[PDB]
Amino acid sequence: QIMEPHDTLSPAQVDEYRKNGFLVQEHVFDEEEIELLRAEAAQEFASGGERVTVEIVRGVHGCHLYSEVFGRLVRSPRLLPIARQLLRDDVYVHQFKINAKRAFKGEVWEWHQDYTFWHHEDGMPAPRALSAAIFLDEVTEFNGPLTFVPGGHGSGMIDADVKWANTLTASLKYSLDVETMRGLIERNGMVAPKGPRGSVLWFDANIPHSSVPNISPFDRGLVLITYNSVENKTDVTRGTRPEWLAARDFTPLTALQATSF
Ligand SMILES: [Cl-]
Repeated sequence: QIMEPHDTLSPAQVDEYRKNGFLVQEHVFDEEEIELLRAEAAQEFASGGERVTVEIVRGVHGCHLYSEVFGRLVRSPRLLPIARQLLRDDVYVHQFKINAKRAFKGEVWEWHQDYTFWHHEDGMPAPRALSAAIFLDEVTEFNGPLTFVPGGHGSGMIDADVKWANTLTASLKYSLDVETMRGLIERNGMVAPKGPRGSVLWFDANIPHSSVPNISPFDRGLVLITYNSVENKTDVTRGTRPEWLAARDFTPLTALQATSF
């Protein structure tokens, strides 16, 4: 039994990722694969307990530690080789979350950089990390797409006002002020990457992003896997969050092979 040989990004794709801070690959996973992930996401929403965020289940953290399916997903030959390529290291999962934005539902998600949280909360020493967002549904203009400042990762951590942090909370602990964002957006603009179901959106730990409610009759499910460089492992002595928000096992991930079961 055979896995398709590892596909990595072209130089042009790598260059685009480093310049813009994000990159979409369309149609990575097929409809049947996505349906398996959707069904498992529903199970995690139902069984997640303290790991679930509710408005009314909004999201769940840490599923790769509790779900065999999601544990295998993070080792997928469609994902792991590219994470290794972009971070130029062995990698592990720092954080796993599923963000469901149901038809005609959702709230405004304030501008933020993930790295600000991971640095201050978890002791991540540098922004040598990224997220892979798997599109469980087509992402459009109207179902609350992740919206970015292209190139906005390239001036490092932007000063935020501090208020366990959680980027799925209503009020973010570290949000970006109007003056800071104005300047960044005036220089760089805004982009909401679109794509079909089964696409993967790769984005930098330090890219500013935000989103709006879903005004479509269609759901917008995202599965977000945050890969971190093993060299860039967090300082567990500075971190206090549970394992399902910030991983403590820095064992390098290996790729899934094709077996008889
Ligand atoms: Cl976080």
